[PDB]
This record gives sequence, structure tokens and C-alpha cells, in this order.
Amino acid sequence: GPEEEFGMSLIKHNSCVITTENGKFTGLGVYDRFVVVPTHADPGKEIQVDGITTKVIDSYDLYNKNGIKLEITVLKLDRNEKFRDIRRYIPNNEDDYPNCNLALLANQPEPTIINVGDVVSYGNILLSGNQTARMLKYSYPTKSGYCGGVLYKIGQVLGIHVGGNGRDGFSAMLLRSYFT
Ligand SMILES: *[C@@H](CC(=O)OCC)[C@H](C[C@@H]1CCNC1=O)NC(=O)[C@@H](CC(=O)[C@@H](NC(=O)c1cc(C)on1)C(C)C)Cc1ccc(F)cc1
Repeated sequence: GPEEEFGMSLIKHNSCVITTENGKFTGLGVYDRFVVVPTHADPGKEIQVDGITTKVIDSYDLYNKNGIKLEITVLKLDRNEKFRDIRRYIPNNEDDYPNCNLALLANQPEPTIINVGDVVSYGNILLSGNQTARMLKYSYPTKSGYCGGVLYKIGQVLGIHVGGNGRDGFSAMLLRSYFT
């Protein structure tokens, strides 16, 4: 089945467990030594990538035009390994996406693929009191430990999981123009 194989491939080549003072998160390698984590992962001067202490050269928290956070932080890692370029899989615009999946690595016994169903561009939400913009919503009972999880569909890297309430799950949207 090509979409599930695409999912495991994306974890093999583009996923990693980013560890910070806040705990372990699924990091998504986007291109060269750039990786994204939830902004609430709160990455310091050094983070652990798959257990290896790594220095982060620069840390860029992503915000929309009106100053609201996107809950995406772009990390530029000090390390030899280069990530495969998945940018061509990233959407240029906001949209809705039926039958999506979530690729989990951190806090999981092993790389796990969860089907969260239909996804909708849901607008701004309040995560633990904090306004957050460009939210993809889905009706799936996502749990603690899922943050950083890569929302995807065959040939499509849609977003990274950042929150939920036992009922629904929310992902920070990935847009191509952010990785330019
Ligand atoms: C993922 C965090 C993680 O894995 O960290 C590893 C150390 C986690 C996923 C949720 C836990 C419960 N269900 C989940 O899917 N994210 C968080 O815990 C963030 C906080 C929340 O998600 C809160 N939820 C809401 O605020 C909320 C709002 C709506 C419309 O639906 N749910 C609950 C835990 C109360 C952590 C976080 C993220 C972003 C922030 F700006 C602040 C805090």
C-alpha cells in the first residue's frame, strides 16, 4: 500500500527524536540541516537529536503577518548529516485534506502511523491559553507524547502535531514559503 510505505519512508529519512528540557519531540528534517519542532518544545543552545547532543546554530520561531505564533520553530543544526529535501511535498497554500495520517516517532515504542481521518484548516485556536494561528484540525483522540508528529498523506507533508483535548487533535500547518 503506497501511502503507508510513504509514511514509513518519511520516518526513516526525515524523522528523528529531538530531546529538550521540555521532553522528547518528533523532529521533522525538511532539507540540509534544518528541522522543525513544536515551538513549545522550546529548543535551547544544544538539543539531543536521537540521543546525540547537538548544537543549534540558529532557532527561528515562525509567526503569521499579524504577530500570532504558528507554533512551528525552524532549527538549523550543527551536524554533518544532511536531510533528504522533502520541500516538494509541502503545500503552498492552506487547505482541507480528507483521510490524513500522523507519523509518530518520539515517545513511541517504535515508528507508528495513526490514521486521524479528515482534516480541516481550522483558523486560530487557544493552546493552553496561547493564541496560535494556521491550525489543521482533525477528529482524533491524539495523546500526550504525539507532538512533533508529522501529519501526511501520500506525496504530501501537511503539518506537525501540537495539541489536542482528548477529542480533537491540531497540527501547525507546513507551508512551502516558510522553507525558502
Ligand atoms: C504534545 C506535547 C508533547 O508530546 O510533548 C512531549 C514532551 C501535546 C498533545 C496533546 C496532549 C493531550 N492531547 C494532545 O493531543 N500538546 C500539548 O500538550 C500542548 C497543550 C495542549 O495541547 C492543550 N490543549 C489545548 O489547549 C486545546 C485547545 C484546543 C482547541 O484543543 N485542545 C491541553 C494539554 C490542555 C502543549 C502546548 C502547545 C502549544 C502551546 F502554545 C502551549 C502548550
